[PDB]
Amino acid sequence: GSASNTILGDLNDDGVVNGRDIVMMRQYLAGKTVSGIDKNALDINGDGAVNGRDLMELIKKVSNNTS
Ligand SMILES: [Ca+2]
Ligand SMILES: [Ca+2]
Repeated sequence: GSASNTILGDLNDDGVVNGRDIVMMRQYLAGKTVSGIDKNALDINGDGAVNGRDLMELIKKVSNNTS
């Protein structure tokens, strides 16, 4: 996580909402154990669960800023 604790939208913890986060999203969503993920950063919509809603939020972030 960056300067907050966790950075929602930045799953690979690089400080930016990018297409690499999509990868990490999809890993955990598929049920993979993602080494080097910020597992808390996946809950982008802030519901407490890592779901496709967050994926859609991620797509929102990444489409806007950097893919
Ligand atoms: Ca990122
Ligand atoms: Ca969520």
